[PDB]
Amino acid sequence: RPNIIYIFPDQMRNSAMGFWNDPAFASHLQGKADPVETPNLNRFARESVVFSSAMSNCPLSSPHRASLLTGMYPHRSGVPLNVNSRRPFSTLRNDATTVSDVFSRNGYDCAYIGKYHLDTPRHGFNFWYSYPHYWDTDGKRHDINQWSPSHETDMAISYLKNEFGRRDVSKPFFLMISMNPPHHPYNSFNDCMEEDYTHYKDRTLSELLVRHNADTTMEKSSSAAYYFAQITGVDREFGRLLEALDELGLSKNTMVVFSSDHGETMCSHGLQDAKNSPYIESMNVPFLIRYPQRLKPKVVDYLLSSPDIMPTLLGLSNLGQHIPHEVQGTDFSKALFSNQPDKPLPDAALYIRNMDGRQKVRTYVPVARGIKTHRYTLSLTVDKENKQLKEILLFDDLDDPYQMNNIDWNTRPQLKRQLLIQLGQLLKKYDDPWYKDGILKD
Repeated sequence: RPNIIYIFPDQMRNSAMGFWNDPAFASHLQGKADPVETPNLNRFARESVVFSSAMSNCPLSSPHRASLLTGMYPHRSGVPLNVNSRRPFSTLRNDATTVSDVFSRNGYDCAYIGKYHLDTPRHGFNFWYSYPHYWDTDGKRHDINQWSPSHETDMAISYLKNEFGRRDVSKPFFLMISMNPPHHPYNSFNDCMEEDYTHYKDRTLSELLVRHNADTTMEKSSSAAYYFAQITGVDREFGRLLEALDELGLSKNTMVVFSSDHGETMCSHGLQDAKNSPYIESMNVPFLIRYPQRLKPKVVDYLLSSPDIMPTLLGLSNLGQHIPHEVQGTDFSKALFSNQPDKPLPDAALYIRNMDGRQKVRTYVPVARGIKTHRYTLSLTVDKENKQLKEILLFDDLDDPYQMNNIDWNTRPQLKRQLLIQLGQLLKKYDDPWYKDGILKD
């Protein structure tokens, strides 16, 4: 029955949403909220289920998208590394059953808009508009200089109104929108609309970077206003979509999910090249579900993972009996619908980091694995050539939200037992390469 709109911008961390500053929400976000302007997401959060601890296990664009569409982790999804010609083996498995595959096979219209690029140089999607370079359902190339989130919202809205007859309105739809603001140039503020930047000019770095781990002396620190301004612009475009949903008869019977592929530390821990790291600024992503008829507005601390989105989506659409059987994710629909009447709710989520070994790269090395629980963060890194322990990251995220006190785990052996058992259980339950190769049998 229900329509589904899944909107996810790039590089938006969970802390960068204004309503995390309010008393009814702040106690659930790890650390201080970002001083960002997101009025539409603010109103949206009060009518939706807000996930405080949704995680991107592999905090990279391509691995998350593969895990989002397949409900499986980067070793089973086929994308453990960022999709690139120089890693031909990293690609969405053609013989995989995606979330759109199930929906389209169950009488849905399926539309994808934005950055895809999960194939090295469709899956039931009737409507295709990939991302200065866009491609139609026909293969038509469209070069438009309009700010990319604006153009993708326009195409999303026209699809919703059926302005051009690209969908059968007598069917439900599953519309995926990946909003792609342009950080590829960074430096110059050109890729920003005045309407959104105007909130962050005349703001000091101390006013912009409010998280205690933020290095306010970097060259990247001048980009903070740029980063927040595009988030504001994406929220503004998200509000346009919500108003469009209201002007049609769609708001009451549409499940609207807002998320992101990964976060952005943004000078947290003084991090240049701020991507693919176990820090909460890089792993915690937004996750909000507005299901007006079937979901009551609340805040949940579920450890949601990328492979968990597809089964949960299918479950929330009364399609829980059609989830493919090698889908490793967890269906949170029964927990979201009812009043906590289930036991096997995940206690921790995986963190995955891999890299290449060249000569043109055909294999990847599982150099880092870890778990994020309700209270703790653990991440273990090993040598590339000899899988021996190289680094240990342990943070008490309740007392150290900004992850500034790397606890030595030998000082707390009781916690070391708990977390190492949990990491092993997670690594085997999903059959991680750290299990195939038995990495760190220690």
